Amino acid sequence: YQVMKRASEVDLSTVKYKAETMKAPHLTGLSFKLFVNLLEAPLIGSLIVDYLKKDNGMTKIFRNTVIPEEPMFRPEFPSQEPEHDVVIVGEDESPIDRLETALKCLPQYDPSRSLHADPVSSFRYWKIRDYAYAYRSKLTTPLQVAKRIISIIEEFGYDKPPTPFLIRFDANEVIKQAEASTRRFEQGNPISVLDGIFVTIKDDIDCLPHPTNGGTTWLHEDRSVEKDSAVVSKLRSCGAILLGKANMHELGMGTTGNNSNYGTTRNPHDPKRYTGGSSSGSAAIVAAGLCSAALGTDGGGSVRIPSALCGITGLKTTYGRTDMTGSLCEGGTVEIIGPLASSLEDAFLVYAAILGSSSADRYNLKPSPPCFPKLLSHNGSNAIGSLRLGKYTKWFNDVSSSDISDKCEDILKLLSNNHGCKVVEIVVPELEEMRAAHVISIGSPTLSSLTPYCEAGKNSKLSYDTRTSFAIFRSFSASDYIAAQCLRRRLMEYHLNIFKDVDVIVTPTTGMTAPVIPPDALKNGETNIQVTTDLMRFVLAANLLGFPAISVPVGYDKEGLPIGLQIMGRPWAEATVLGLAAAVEELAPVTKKPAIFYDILN
Amino acid sequence: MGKYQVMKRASEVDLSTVKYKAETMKAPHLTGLSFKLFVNLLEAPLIGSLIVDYLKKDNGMTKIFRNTVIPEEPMFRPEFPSQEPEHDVVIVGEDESPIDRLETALKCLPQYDPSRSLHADPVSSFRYWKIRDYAYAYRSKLTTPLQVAKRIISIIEEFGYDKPPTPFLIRFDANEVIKQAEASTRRFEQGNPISVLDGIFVTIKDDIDCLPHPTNGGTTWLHEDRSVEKDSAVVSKLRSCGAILLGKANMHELGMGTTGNNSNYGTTRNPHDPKRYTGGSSSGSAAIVAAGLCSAALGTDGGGSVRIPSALCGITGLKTTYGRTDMTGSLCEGGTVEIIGPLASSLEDAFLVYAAILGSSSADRYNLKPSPPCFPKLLSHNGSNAIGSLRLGKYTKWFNDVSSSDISDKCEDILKLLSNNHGCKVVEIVVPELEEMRAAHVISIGSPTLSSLTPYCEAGKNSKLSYDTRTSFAIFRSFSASDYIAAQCLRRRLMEYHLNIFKDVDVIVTPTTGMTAPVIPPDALKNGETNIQVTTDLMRFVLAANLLGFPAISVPVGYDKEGLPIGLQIMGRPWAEATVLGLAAAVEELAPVTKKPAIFYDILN
Ligand SMILES: *[P@](=O)(CCCCCCCC/C=C\C/C=C\C/C=C\CC)OC
Ligand SMILES: *[P@](=O)(CCCCCCCC/C=C\C/C=C\C/C=C\CC)OC
Repeated sequence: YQVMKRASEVDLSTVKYKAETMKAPHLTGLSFKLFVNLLEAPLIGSLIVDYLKKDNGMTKIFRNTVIPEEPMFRPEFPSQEPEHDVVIVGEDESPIDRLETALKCLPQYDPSRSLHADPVSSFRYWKIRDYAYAYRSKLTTPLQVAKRIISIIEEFGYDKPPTPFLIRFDANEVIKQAEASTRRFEQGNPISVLDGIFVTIKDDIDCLPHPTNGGTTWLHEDRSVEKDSAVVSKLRSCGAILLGKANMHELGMGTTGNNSNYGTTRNPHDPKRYTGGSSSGSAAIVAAGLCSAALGTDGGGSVRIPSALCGITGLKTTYGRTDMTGSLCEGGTVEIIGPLASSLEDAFLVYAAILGSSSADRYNLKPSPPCFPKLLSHNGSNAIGSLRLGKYTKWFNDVSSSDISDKCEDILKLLSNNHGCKVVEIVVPELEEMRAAHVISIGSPTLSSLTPYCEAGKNSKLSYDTRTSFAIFRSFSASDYIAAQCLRRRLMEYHLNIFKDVDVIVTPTTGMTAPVIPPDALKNGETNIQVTTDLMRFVLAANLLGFPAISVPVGYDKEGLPIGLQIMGRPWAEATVLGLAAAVEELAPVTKKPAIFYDILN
Repeated sequence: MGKYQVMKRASEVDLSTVKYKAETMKAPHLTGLSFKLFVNLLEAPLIGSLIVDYLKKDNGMTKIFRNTVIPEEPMFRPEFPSQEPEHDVVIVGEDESPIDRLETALKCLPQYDPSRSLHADPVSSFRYWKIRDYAYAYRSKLTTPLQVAKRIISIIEEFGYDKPPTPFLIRFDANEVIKQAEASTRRFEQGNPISVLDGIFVTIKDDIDCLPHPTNGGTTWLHEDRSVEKDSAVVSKLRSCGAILLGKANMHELGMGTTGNNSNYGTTRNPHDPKRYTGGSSSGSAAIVAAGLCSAALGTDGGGSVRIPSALCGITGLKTTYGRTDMTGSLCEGGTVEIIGPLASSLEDAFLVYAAILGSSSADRYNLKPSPPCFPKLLSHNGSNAIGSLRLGKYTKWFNDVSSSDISDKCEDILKLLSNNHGCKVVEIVVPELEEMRAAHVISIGSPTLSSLTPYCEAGKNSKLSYDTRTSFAIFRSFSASDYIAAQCLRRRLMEYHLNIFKDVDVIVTPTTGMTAPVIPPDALKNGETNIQVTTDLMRFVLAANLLGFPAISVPVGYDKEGLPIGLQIMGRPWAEATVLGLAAAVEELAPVTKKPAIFYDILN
């Protein structure tokens, strides 16, 4: 009849790894169009959605299970222990000041990796300090860099269909910012290290003068941008150059990057393969090397998923660490603003510039003061060696590719021998509940935000991929949301008891490499909940609970596709995750040059 | 303007622009057989949804939840900032035992007068027996708790107050009451009473766990699936003070009503007028106290279920701050509007029961971080005390929107009496977005209740509920997940409005209900009734304290034409129960309860 639960009294040796993959049809082209109309149809529409929910065990969890826990609507963290060997910085200091403290945590820059080098060395991306050193040594100017970037955008059509990196780009505004930045390097007063650095903002974050469409073709008609967002205003005050708005999966409803209105962004490592969603353009423009870093959102993996598939670094901050004022996902309970950079050094600098909780979340979440990891230290490995790396073996190997489970396993052995890390076995109970509780916790705010727009007639202007998801989200009742928040408390009490034994939780970022794009889906989208969910089977933990996580390249598989490793640490412990990730890049640096790559500084 | 989509703004509205939007609730009044078919239509597949969506479209709820962009981030649970410490109050630790707080609260009370219990002039007025009157008679050996228990049990059996059609209690065991009274009587003979509440009779609502009686919540099957095994937090504290748990009170089924109509156990009748309703959902708790059987009772208040019956029956009900009292061991735990509040015959009794049951849960202590409990110095501690230096907020349009000219003036008489006898300032205020508060409340209370019992109803137990509950559940299943998000966005708007009001005033005074005791239609006694118009009209003042968490209280302030009780509500700042209790104490001084109800039982003789 009904199933009974009790959270804080389960035996961890009793929890069995339940691996239920998602079951949904794979429709493209015309059959997708008719399927969307059947879902939006009156009577038959509700039957198809209730069938999909009961087939995937969601009705059994929300409606046929009594949960004794009280709802935890927003992530609630206890007072954490202070992390060891870190530099505390003020949370309300100017981003120009935090960039200087961060410059002290980085190892000393050596000029032998930019100007003069042996022409028989390996491949590496350009660090932010490589541009900063060249701007200050009068080797190049941000104006000449902007011209070379704009030259590539227009030569290859990366600002127009079918394969764009940016969906809102203005060359005249890029030159306007690079001129004022160049004249500050000539007068001898650069603002900070980020002065002259090109960054790309995702289309769901406000950034003047471009409007915020969120991947749609009509959001600027009902939601006009007034001022810069909290993260862009901080970046702009450091002298950064906003390149433009990035292509994304429509409204973040997808983990592939399919956009049937502007085009599907292609993976720089293989143009016939997806980039990963939803920050598709942000990840591709950084992997291609056009810009140094990019800002994106992550309410279900939209920062780490496209970072692992494209071979870059994506930082997912703690819930509330970065101010979300001025974006489409503000007010949610899983989303944050995270950077996507080519190397760890670049992502750390951007994190130092954009961090800072909002005035509201400061009084509700009570965050700890920000910390910068001392990435360089001649003393013994004080913190790196004394870390316990939690690992769920049955969850670690459940991947659709034997290459990514062993290439991550090689890094763990490399971490234990070259530093002394203890790999502790853990168990993550109720993994199917965390997926069901997450999908409703991400969709309900998104559907509510656009509900007055859809009922006014703008629902037909959405892609078939979004309308299919919104049809499922309308099935979630208010009682279903309450039960999901009660599940969020259970998953919280489990992970808190895990973080008392281990410091981080290492897992592969995705369960597969860069997937192939079916040629029929390029005409109007596709519904593939099986593959969309399969990409989130490792990142839903940090979103639903708010823990900070990161994605780092750890090598490549058989066909040369990037492999991503995830490191999720304690709340507010970005410095712990950043420092550990810095050692992972030291053991397995990015070496393969992607197919679509552009060298700027030359 | 309302053309395509509506657009809002919160912390930038002009309070001089806000105009009062009055009563709007429209719904059918169906009883008997027409009620049964209407329920079958609502539970019918296709036509059931169209009727609900019509009622949501007709009452303007769909335009609020679906056709209005709200520029606020959702506030799921009541968030309060740091409050200014209330003046002239006694601070007591939140960790002390309930017996220790009782001795501290006894110091705050004025000196007891034995000339009001044993020896008095036989030509005086009417007055309820206070808790200290029982404690005096027990300790002076004028009577024992065993003799008092035999007197109460004699009345319950003689008038069938534990049986249909008009019961006060739905779970009553006479053998258990004597068992608790025997142990209480010995402690007075041995000379070691536990506290002042030792020997006092209190009644627990049926949705609160209280051994050995099971918890049904007004239903007839909830004990089959939810069995109680230990006392609740509020009951275990009262039992540690020597209180006598009289039994589980009658209530509206699962708190889904504000009238007290229960077609499974009967409808409890108002002691002032048996042909009239008691007010819900704590119908039995308020009737057994107003009748003089027990000194106090425990009930819930998620939408006025403590204040509404207290005003209709002529007693005092204390709605504490959200999180102030532990709700562990009840059917409403984990909510966002409900609390456990006492219902007593006098302010002195409610203040003592509040001191014994208070105490935030270990989870709510960390998330809400409440200030330490404070007890008001009820005696004349200063002379021209802080009572006069209080600003009373009043919304004149909202104050007078009542379906009876008597309750609007009898409450206005108390305000003039407070200003002349103490010096209170009556500041005019405005409460913006009153219709949004009603919409955001009903979904915030209905969704967790429906989610609590969803596995039981889908297991076939949905047919065993009354038609009144199934009517509400048919509406509650219509609230989508996106509708709940927008409702919490409205909770933040009403919060920023009321917080800016508390920057100017200390409390907000309004009438408790917009009408006196309504008459029970003789057809509703068959299988309940659906009357959302009256069910909502009784909550038009008490929803602000539930959706936002502010403490409120309902105090009798006189009677109307036909001799029915009138209630006045005082809602204060968060965690400021002492401010609300102190001002309410002065109100009972200026207008005490003088009319004896029809059904009344003197216990001490
Ligand atoms: P990111 O953080 C991308 C994260 C993915 C969010 C979108 C997922 C929605 C899935 C679509 C439909 C629902 C899937 C399963 C529901 C249950 C049964 C239906 C098959 O973006 C910001
Ligand atoms: P208390 O704190 C009593 C509070 C009232 C709870 C039950 C009220 C439910 C109302 C019934 C139906 C819904 C009313 C309006 C919805 C909108 C349109 C429907 C016509 O109990 C603990």
